[PDB]
Amino acid sequence: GKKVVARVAEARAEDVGKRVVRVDKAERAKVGVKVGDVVEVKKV
Amino acid sequence: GKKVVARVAEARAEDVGKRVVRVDKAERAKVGVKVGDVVEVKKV
Repeated sequence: GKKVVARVAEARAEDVGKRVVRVDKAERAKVGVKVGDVVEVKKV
Repeated sequence: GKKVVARVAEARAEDVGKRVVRVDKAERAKVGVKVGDVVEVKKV
């Protein structure tokens, strides 16, 4: 299966309407990431 | 390693300033996802 290498970012005003995966504070604590960290996005 | 189960969403105006992973059209084609699809986010 293919996957996307990406970085946690702070959504910008120009990002409205664009496709994103939201990662809230609790989810970030679980994964152990802060803004700027590299993550992998995989299709389920 | 822990991972987050999430869904591709359309960023809202209230999402500005919040942490997201941006997935553009090309990236979505690679992963094979559309808005509404379940994905897994893993820390690298």
